[PDB]
Amino acid sequence: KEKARYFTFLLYPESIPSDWELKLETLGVPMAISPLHDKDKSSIKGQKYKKAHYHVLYIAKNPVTADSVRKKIKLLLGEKSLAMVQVVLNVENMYLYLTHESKDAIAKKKHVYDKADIKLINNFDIDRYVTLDVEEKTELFNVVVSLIRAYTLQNIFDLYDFIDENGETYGLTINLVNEVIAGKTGFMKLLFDGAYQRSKRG
Amino acid sequence: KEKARYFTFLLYPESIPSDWELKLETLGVPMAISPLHDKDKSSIKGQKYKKAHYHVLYIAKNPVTADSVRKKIKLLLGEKSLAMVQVVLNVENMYLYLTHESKDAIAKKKHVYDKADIKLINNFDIDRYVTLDVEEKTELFNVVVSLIRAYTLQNIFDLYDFIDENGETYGLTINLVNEVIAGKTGFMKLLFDGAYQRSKR
Amino acid sequence: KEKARYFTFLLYPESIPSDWELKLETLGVPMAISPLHDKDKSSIKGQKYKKAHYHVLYIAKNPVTADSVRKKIKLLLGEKSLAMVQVVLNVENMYLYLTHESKDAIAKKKHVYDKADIKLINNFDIDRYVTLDVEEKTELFNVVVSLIRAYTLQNIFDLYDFIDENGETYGLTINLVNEVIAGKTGFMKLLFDGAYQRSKRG
Amino acid sequence: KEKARYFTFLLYPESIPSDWELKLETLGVPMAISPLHDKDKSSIKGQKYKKAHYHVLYIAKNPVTADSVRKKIKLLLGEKSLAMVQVVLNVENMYLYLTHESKDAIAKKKHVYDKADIKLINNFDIDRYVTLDVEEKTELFNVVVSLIRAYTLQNIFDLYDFIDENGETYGLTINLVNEVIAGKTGFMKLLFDGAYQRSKRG
Amino acid sequence: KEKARYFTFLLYPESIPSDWELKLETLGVPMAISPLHDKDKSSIKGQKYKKAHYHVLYIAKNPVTADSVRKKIKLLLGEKSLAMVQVVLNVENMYLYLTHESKDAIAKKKHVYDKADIKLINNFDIDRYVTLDVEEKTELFNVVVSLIRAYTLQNIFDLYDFIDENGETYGLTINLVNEVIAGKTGFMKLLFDGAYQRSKR
Amino acid sequence: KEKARYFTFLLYPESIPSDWELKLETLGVPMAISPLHDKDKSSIKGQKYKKAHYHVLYIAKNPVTADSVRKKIKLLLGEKSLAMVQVVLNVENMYLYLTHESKDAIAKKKHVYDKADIKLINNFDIDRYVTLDVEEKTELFNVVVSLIRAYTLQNIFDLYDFIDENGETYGLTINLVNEVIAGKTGFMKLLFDGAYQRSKRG
Ligand SMILES: [Cl-]
Ligand SMILES: [Cl-]
Ligand SMILES: [Cl-]
Ligand SMILES: [Cl-]
Ligand SMILES: [Cl-]
Ligand SMILES: [Cl-]
Ligand SMILES: [Mg+2]
Ligand SMILES: [Mg+2]
Ligand SMILES: [Mn+2]
Ligand SMILES: [Mn+2]
Ligand SMILES: [Mn+2]
Ligand SMILES: [Mn+2]
Ligand SMILES: [Mn+2]
Ligand SMILES: [Mn+2]
Repeated sequence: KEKARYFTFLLYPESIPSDWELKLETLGVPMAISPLHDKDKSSIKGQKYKKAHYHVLYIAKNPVTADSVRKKIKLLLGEKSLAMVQVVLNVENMYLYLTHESKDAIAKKKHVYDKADIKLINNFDIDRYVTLDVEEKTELFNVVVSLIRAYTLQNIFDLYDFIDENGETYGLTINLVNEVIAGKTGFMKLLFDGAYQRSKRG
Repeated sequence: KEKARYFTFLLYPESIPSDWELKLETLGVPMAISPLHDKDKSSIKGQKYKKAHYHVLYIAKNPVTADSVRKKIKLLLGEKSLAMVQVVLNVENMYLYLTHESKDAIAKKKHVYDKADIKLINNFDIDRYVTLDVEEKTELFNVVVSLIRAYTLQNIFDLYDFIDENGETYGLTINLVNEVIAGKTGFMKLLFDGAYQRSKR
Repeated sequence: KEKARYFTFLLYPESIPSDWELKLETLGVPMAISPLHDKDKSSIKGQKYKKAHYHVLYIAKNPVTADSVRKKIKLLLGEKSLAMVQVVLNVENMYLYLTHESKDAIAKKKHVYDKADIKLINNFDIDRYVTLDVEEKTELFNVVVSLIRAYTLQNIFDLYDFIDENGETYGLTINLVNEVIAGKTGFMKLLFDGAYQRSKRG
Repeated sequence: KEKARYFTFLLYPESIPSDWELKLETLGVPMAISPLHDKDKSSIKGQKYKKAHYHVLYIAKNPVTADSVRKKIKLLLGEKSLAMVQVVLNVENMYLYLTHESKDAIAKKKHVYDKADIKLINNFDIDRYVTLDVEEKTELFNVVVSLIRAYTLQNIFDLYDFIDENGETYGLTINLVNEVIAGKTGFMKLLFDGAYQRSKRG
Repeated sequence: KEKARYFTFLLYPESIPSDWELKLETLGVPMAISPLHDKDKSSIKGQKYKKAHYHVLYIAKNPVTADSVRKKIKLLLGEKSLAMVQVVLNVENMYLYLTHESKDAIAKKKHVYDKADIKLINNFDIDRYVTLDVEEKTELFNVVVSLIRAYTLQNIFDLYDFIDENGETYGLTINLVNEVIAGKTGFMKLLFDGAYQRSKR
Repeated sequence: KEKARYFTFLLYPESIPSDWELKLETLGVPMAISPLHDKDKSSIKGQKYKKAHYHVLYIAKNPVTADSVRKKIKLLLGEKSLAMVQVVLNVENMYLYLTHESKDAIAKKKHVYDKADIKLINNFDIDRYVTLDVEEKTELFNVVVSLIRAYTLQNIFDLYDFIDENGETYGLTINLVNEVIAGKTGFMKLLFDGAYQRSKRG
């Protein structure tokens, strides 16, 4: 009865309608689908590859429960397309996993698939699910502060422009600055005020 | 044993009272009804269109079974007014399907109807069934930021005007902008300040 | 555990002290007591008229746990004084539902009682509790935004004046505007700023 | 194991040190003590008044549990000065009760004692424990809004001054305005802005 | 079976090592120690003062029994260094009692000692044990409001200066003002605005 | 139910897969694993050396329930993989306590292990988690206030410069100031305003 937003499960071509992809789209939910996993080293006796399958990365809008997600997929594709739906405890790791390009896949030397074969439904983008921890945010925010003093950046445009240029040096991007300074605009306003009247003293 | 909030079914003019619209209101649930579907291409040979039908989007007050809604409207409109009572997994998708403007219907290249011929029963509003996730909100917020920098938008009126013109290009509307910037006005005030004094330089 | 402000439960005359109506008042909470329910057309059909009971509409000062309400009144009016407490999704309904004048009690046609026999403890006043849902609040807020743009309203006085005149056209009132813009003053300030400098451009 | 801030209990002169009052003071906690209840109509056979007693209104700093409050008083005054400590479910009603001047006391016609005999420890003031409900606050806030428009009050001093004069007409005081506009200063700033530029248009 | 956080006991110079202060630090708990009490009036006839003693305010890391602390400091300072080990119900009261400046000690008109002769072990700070309740905070906030109106205080520096002078009259200090106005700066900004434009009229 | 970010629990080699160190990494959470605890001088004195075990210092991204951590790792490393999970009051301690170099393990003299054998998963870095308590934060904030008054510091740049010079005298650093004034920018703005207009008065 746990409730989460990130889920994963398998679909096999053998028990899904041909237009399954367009159907999954009608759910309005964002999804990542693996290249076809058709070259997975099996370890059954005398079997080279596993039964071919897709991995689906599925992110619900609000915390729901695995079972709810399962009945939804069953109703959509047929009661015979789904048995189990794990909750994903690490979206990044599991996104990489789709192409077996994650740390645990790399170490197990699993077959690597093609990024270009991944299917993105409903504007899914992994970039939106990897988000800073609290300490990274603190860390980056302090970097932002030293940038603003170091360069007497008078306002957010000036900061933005500076990031456009020198961003990589400091590990920063436009979107990352936005995530970093969220909830801290009061503090930002102190900084730009400071920068503003400093520049006026020169 | 399966309960749900959102449902859908077909209604046939040929076998419903002529004041059905009104009757469905006695029900006390929101509903969207398609324009009359009288131009759905027929596969049956020698016949251009299917028998005219309405599609009904039905929104129960609390999770109920499909059968309950079957009876509710047989008892309302008569035993032979009801085909294809299904549960609905994405209200917005189905609502757009009433005029064949969902991705899937466009996909199957079905015939487009007039969104104006839709009927809303019991103050049904589609916008009340659709909402952004956190990620979409962050996404759209970043778009709004780039718009503001790209065009040196000095204040929310200028942003609004810009949306009025170019909104569709960027996936934005007035009400969506309002939903996107809620809770972030401090940040907005940082952007307009910057735009303002940039324009002055 | 669910918390809330609006509650309801039943009281059985045969096991509440005879001065109960004054013990309850002792809580400082506003409540609404129903006329005495002596004509509940037997739900089992055991003996025509269902037992002598009351309906209480109870309004916690702060948000609290149902269970806490029981206790509070079990420790107040005796051990088997009250039955099962509900939270209340819709104040207005569970209210009219007190004389069986809710749209469900007439739809289910139930003995219609009298408003007179209603008891209003601690200034309880049904109107005070009629509130906007989240969606209505969003809806009205967007209306307010379009008004402000449409008429270049420069500040809250100008908005207020406009509502005084054309308020009904748009479903608005002074007090409703106040309820709608609560918690959104920052956004309001964005709008008036915009209106202000727009009017200055011509 | 409930946790609350408001408690009450009895002390009888016969089992408390003479300087009990100064001792209760050493607890740092605010307290209201009843005039001596020595004329309480008993209903034991052949007994005119009850054993004389004090009522103590006791408000802890943070939610604690009855038992904790009891052991504290026991350790302070002796294990023989306290048996039970009810949690107070209505401070106002119970404050009045000290002099039997509450609605439930008045109706039971209990002996009325002298306000002047009440003992206030550690700056106890009932005024600080009676606070507005949510709807009263809303109500008063809307009144404040109409005052500000009606009189084009340009800032909080002007509002304050107006309250000094006409406050009673509208049910307002300085401290009450403060309680009403708490958490709403953003809204206040909209109003005064409005008032300010309105006065400039005349 | 009774556990507590705050304790107190007597220590006697005559029967403690001469580096006791240091030893009590090996304990790893905050502590306040009174100045030497060597002027406590004696009721015993022919003797002016009681045998010099220190009062120790002891603050356990977690709720412990009185006996535990008895042993802890017998084992530390020797079996005969320990009288009057009590639990403490109001840390601030006891801390003020170390110099006989609590209400009760003033009440019993006891002898006042020098607050400067107090010793703090393990960075013990009394201000960390004292805090305002919600009601006191509201009270003091209203006082701060009246001060601001009464004196047309235009900004927080002016308020601060005023507190420096007249603070005690109103029960206020710099750090207390800071505790009182936390979370209410928006309101403060309303007051200074008003003061500002009042002074201009 | 208690929520938190810092946690710790033990792992028994004999019932965790042999690639556990890489299953854990799979969680994206930073943790710190102790050198292998093979020398816990038998607490019962049953058989000199206590069973072979590990100590894990685990750092949830968001605040969560202990129980959820178990599950997470029971579903991760097997059913009897881990023992009893503690929340952690002091990060720094339960850390050093990993090689028994906490001030309590030496005070209780316990087998001192080696830092080398420590395992730092997902960039876990003890320093990043050393935080200010509420009291220290209040304390430092008041210091910052007196600095601002004492030197009429007009804005955050001036404060920052002052800290660059005299910071150590007062126990302050750029990053510490940032941590101290977080959530208090409104108050900061009061102070700089005051400093600003003071400097203008002479
Ligand atoms: Cl933000
Ligand atoms: Cl907002
Ligand atoms: Cl508000
Ligand atoms: Cl406030
Ligand atoms: Cl603050
Ligand atoms: Cl901040
Ligand atoms: Mg919506
Ligand atoms: Mg304190
Ligand atoms: Mn696979
Ligand atoms: Mn159709
Ligand atoms: Mn009834
Ligand atoms: Mn009495
Ligand atoms: Mn003494
Ligand atoms: Mn160990």
